[PDB]
Amino acid sequence: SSVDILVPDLPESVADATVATWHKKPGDAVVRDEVLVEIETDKVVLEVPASADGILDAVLEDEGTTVTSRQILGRLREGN
Repeated sequence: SSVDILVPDLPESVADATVATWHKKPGDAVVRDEVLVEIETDKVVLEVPASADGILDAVLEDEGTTVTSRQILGRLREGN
């Protein structure tokens, strides 16, 4: 159980992108509103709002990693 967050904000272009910068500390713990990282889809930076936990445990896209509209920023923590 982790923040399985990706970039499903595919608007109208798939020229790759970049995780400008997350907003979750190492193993944080949000509640009803987690981090909202900021990627780069060519002028359109989407976000990544989890919904709880957010404990940064596995960020496979640590700010800068290359990603697009469908890849995965990484997984953190979760429950349920």
